[PDB]
Amino acid sequence: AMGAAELRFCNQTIKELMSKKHYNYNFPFLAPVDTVALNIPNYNEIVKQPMDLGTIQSKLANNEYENADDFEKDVRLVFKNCYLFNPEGTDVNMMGHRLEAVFDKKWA
Repeated sequence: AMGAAELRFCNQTIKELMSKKHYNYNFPFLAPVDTVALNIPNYNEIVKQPMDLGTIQSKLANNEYENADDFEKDVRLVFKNCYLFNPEGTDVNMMGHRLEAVFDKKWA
């Protein structure tokens, strides 16, 4: 697993993305996609791997990431999956870009 200092930073980062400070645009990403509610039955077979912020937090807590780059890859996957299913200009697409910008600022 990643070193202690990077683990702390990644924990802070995922908590930031999930924070109530961003409640108006992180809600689509906190938990697994509701494929029934969204009428996207083949979602899991289309995306490379499904992912959500809560699962990233749980994977981090179980020491699943070898380094912080691997943590970043899962964050990017959340947003890649967003844009694959939500066209540019739509509400959820824009929320994804806004939350990804929060990540980019923290990660820079």
